[PDB]
Amino acid sequence: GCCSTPPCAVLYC
Repeated sequence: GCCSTPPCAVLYC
């Protein structure tokens, strides 16, 4: 998931 990963969670997940 792109939510549980900091680099992508900066976007908005």
